Amino acid sequence: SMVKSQKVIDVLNAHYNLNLELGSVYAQYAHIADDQFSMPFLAKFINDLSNDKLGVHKDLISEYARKIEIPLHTKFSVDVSFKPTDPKELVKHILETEQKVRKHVANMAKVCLEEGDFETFSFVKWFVDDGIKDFDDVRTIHDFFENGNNNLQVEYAIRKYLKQMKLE
Amino acid sequence: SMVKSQKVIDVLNAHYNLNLELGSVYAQYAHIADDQFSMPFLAKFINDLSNDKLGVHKDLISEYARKIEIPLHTKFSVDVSFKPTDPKELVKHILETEQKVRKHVANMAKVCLEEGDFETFSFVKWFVDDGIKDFDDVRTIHDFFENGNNNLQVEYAIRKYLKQMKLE
Amino acid sequence: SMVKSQKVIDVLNAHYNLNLELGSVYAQYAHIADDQFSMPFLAKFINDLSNDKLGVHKDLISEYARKIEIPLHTKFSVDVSFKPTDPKELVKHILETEQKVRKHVANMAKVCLEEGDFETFSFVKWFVDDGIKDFDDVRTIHDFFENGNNNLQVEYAIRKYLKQMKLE
Amino acid sequence: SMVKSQKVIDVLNAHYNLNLELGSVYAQYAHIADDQFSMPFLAKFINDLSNDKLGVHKDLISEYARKIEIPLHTKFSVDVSFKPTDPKELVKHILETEQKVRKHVANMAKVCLEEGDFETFSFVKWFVDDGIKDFDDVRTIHDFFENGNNNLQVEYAIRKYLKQMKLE
Amino acid sequence: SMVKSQKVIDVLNAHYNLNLELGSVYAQYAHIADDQFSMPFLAKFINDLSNDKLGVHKDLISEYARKIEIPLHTKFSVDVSFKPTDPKELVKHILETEQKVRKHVANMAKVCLEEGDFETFSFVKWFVDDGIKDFDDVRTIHDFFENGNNNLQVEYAIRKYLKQMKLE
Amino acid sequence: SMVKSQKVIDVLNAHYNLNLELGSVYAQYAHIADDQFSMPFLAKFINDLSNDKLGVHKDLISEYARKIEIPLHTKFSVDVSFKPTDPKELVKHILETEQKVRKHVANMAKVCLEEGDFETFSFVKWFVDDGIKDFDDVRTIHDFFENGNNNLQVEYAIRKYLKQMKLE
Ligand SMILES: [Cl-]
Ligand SMILES: [Cl-]
Ligand SMILES: [Cl-]
Ligand SMILES: [Cl-]
Ligand SMILES: [Cl-]
Ligand SMILES: [Cl-]
Ligand SMILES: [Cl-]
Ligand SMILES: [Cl-]
Ligand SMILES: [Cl-]
Ligand SMILES: [Cl-]
Ligand SMILES: [Cl-]
Ligand SMILES: [Cl-]
Ligand SMILES: [Cl-]
Ligand SMILES: [Cl-]
Ligand SMILES: [Cl-]
Ligand SMILES: [Cl-]
Ligand SMILES: [Cl-]
Ligand SMILES: [Cl-]
Ligand SMILES: [Fe+3]
Ligand SMILES: [Fe+3]
Ligand SMILES: [Fe+3]
Ligand SMILES: [Fe+3]
Ligand SMILES: [Fe+3]
Ligand SMILES: [Fe+3]
Ligand SMILES: [Fe+3]
Ligand SMILES: [Fe+3]
Ligand SMILES: [Fe+3]
Ligand SMILES: [Fe+3]
Ligand SMILES: [Fe+3]
Ligand SMILES: [Fe+3]
Ligand SMILES: [Fe+3]
Ligand SMILES: [Fe+3]
Ligand SMILES: [Fe+3]
Ligand SMILES: [Fe+3]
Ligand SMILES: [Fe+3]
Ligand SMILES: [Fe+3]
Ligand SMILES: [Fe+3]
Ligand SMILES: [Fe+3]
Repeated sequence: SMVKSQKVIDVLNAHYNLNLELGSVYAQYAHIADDQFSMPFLAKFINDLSNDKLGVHKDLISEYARKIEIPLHTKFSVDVSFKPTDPKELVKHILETEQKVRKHVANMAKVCLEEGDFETFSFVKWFVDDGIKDFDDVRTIHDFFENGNNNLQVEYAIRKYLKQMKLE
Repeated sequence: SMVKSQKVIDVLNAHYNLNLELGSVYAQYAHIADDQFSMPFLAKFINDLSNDKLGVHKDLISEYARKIEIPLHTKFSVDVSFKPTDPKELVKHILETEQKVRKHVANMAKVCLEEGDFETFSFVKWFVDDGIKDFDDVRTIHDFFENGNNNLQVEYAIRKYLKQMKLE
Repeated sequence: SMVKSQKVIDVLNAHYNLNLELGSVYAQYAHIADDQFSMPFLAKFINDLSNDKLGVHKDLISEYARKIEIPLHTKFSVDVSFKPTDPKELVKHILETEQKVRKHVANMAKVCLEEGDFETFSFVKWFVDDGIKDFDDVRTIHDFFENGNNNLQVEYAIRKYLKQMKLE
Repeated sequence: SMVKSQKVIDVLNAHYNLNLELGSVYAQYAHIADDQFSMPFLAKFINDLSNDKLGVHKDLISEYARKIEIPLHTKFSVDVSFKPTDPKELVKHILETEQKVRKHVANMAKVCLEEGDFETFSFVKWFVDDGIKDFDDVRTIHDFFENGNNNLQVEYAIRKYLKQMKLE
Repeated sequence: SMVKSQKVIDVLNAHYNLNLELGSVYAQYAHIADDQFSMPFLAKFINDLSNDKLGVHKDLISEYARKIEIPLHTKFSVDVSFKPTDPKELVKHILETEQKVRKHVANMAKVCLEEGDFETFSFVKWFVDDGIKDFDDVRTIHDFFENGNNNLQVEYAIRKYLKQMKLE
Repeated sequence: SMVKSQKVIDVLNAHYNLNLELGSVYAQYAHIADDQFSMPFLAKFINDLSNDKLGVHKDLISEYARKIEIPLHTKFSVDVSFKPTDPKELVKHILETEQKVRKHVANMAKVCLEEGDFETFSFVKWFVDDGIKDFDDVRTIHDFFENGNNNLQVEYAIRKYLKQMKLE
């Protein structure tokens, strides 16, 4: 009677796999930030985003899938081809990816409401709120570049932003 | 003059991608352990293995690749199709996968010595030692099944093993 | 029966003297950094490199030479003639010198393996690992210059890097 | 595929048994030091060497043998016939025995490399490094005799050396 | 006038060598427990028995031999051929060996009284009391097998017994 | 107007290079003390003297040279050929070298006064006072040999002297 609809099963499966995929993609972006641009604090910020998708984000979804007793299957592929010309272009690309994440998460909420799945509608709220927060954090990093003159100044701003994020 | 050989670049790239791939695969195995077999402590053990491949293992390799200034590229695919009939079969499959990891790591050391790359030969020692340790941990879990009569007894043994591992 | 080969004796003697020589050379480079460029935090970084070659590096080698009972003799000369035009050129010159150190250390490992001297092969691992770490630290300082616009910004980045190194 | 070669199995078995054998032999040497020469601090030093061979050394090998799943069998015999005329001759005999241990350990490393057994090659490094350290400790005790005039002076030097060893 | 009889000298020499011999034998039994039966807590219990024979037991005897100024000589051989079919058979074999130890120790006390050697009669009391205690500990482990249904249950009981022994 | 005379520039340059030279020479003497004479506490004393010349002594001079804005250049050579027959001869040779250091430092003070360079005259006072203190410490070690009968007794006296020096 609490048997979940296939539409809900599909959006949860898609979003589980998206976090594994994007977590792996973002790990390569963090590598690029340090390897190509010599910006290790930008790399730390991107690696924190990667770690959240590869860890908490996917862990929460599979945990919840088990509670509501739906099938979950892992299938995705990664082939990171993006070649940014400069670090701001890398951050803008990540920003545009987080905008897609916000869209995916909104569609999850929409489908849950359509199906009257209030359990999953409530579960998805965490991703709605985290979607806008991650997007806003990335856009702050992006706007450092447009407020500065060189990568060392941006690195300084990122290092302090990271400390501030850890102080909740 | 410290320009690394393509053979070394290739084995490091392969092993970086293998850890991302296997980390994602093992996360689905941990899900199966809890979802299908209702063995959450077995799932915790497998999830710890997953977290190490998705975290420390790949992080160490990309970090080292940047120091020696080699190209690193992310490309892999995951499609978890394994359907174990019982939890011991799942653990045995993981054991056989860790045996392949030991082989891959041995081949890395072999190729480094062939190329006279003592920097990378020394780096790889961490994976040699961790390869045998992970394999041995998995085989201990496997031998719990052959020493017990039901999954609850095994769960008890795993929970205590995990505490013991955390006490280094 | 554990009488060491002349080839091993020679590479250890050469590397002992190289650290005394380079330690003295780097002390003059640190002086130049402060005296000519008014970059005292760059000078601190270079002086730390000097202190390690003049201290730990040479101390470890002579200590080990005594254990394996080989002759050790001190003979080297220093005449620091390098006149950098700017501080990045100074750091690049140090980077190229650390690249030579990596080559010398690799040759030590190669000769130990050729002679079946596993005692010294294991001893040399410390210098292999320290070679790549020192090189990477210097290259980080170098890349500060290419990420910044003036020496004060670089000084800021070096001061923070030094704090980070002291926090292991 | 990680099935270990008989040559590696043999050197590990030999070295396990050698540590049990030498540990028992050295316990009798420690007895001689106190019983015949009335040098209880020399006896403490020798008993510490005995305890390490009978304890940590053999424990590490059997532990590792189980991980790599090789056969291990115990067979050795002890018949301590050495009759030193004075305590320096006893210490020199131990020194010559530790020189044989260094040779045995080097042969283990050599055989591991020949077989491409990097797991065991890495395991053996602990014994390479401990071989030279034990040898050097014994030779320090030996050189006390050639720096002193009577056994009480040597006993004083040994007691302080032991304190120093315990302060790592 | 306190010159000890040859009969007492012989039983002390025999018991010194027996502890070295049995300590080495029991170390192989502990290996079997873990290697063949995958019972690491049974192995810990047996290794503790081994450590006591190789350590305290033999150390006490040689210490005492020196005080009473008797000759002590080390000669024994070990060739562990026992192949238990299951872990209870291994523990029963150890139990029967500790029964022989109790007999040997009783004979030591008997011979001391015959010779009027009250010094050694009092010394031997420690081994009389430890003989029955070790025997009783082993028999408790043995009776775990006959109270349980599988090795995991026994392992649980042994782990708790070991904690209890450490709480004196 | 505070432009320093060439005579002062020369004595400071000479004394900077002398400390690098002697620091390197004394490091080889410390090696000889341990390697040839098996006197590790004598080696510690000599190594402390070496460390002071290679560290504080040269660091103070280059620091001061930068403040008064004089040229400083590094050029020296080391070829340690001294072959002492016994450890007292080694210590006497060091004593005679510290006597030369006292002469060099006195000449520095003399030249500063001649030139009316009170800044450098005051700076040099630290080396005047340290010159006599180092000389006196070395002569105390030397007089241990003439108060003792063997190297172990001297080693004892040096170890206690070193503790006393560390208690200021
Ligand atoms: Cl850039
Ligand atoms: Cl852009
Ligand atoms: Cl820039
Ligand atoms: Cl099941
Ligand atoms: Cl199976
Ligand atoms: Cl079950
Ligand atoms: Cl400049
Ligand atoms: Cl440049
Ligand atoms: Cl500038
Ligand atoms: Cl004597
Ligand atoms: Cl001798
Ligand atoms: Cl004497
Ligand atoms: Cl069984
Ligand atoms: Cl039985
Ligand atoms: Cl069972
Ligand atoms: Cl001498
Ligand atoms: Cl003299
Ligand atoms: Cl002497
Ligand atoms: Fe659940
Ligand atoms: Fe997030
Ligand atoms: Fe977040
Ligand atoms: Fe890097
Ligand atoms: Fe290591
Ligand atoms: Fe791992
Ligand atoms: Fe691990
Ligand atoms: Fe030494
Ligand atoms: Fe270093
Ligand atoms: Fe370093
Ligand atoms: Fe094991
Ligand atoms: Fe040892
Ligand atoms: Fe040791
Ligand atoms: Fe005694
Ligand atoms: Fe009593
Ligand atoms: Fe006992
Ligand atoms: Fe006991
Ligand atoms: Fe200055
Ligand atoms: Fe001084
Ligand atoms: Fe001083």
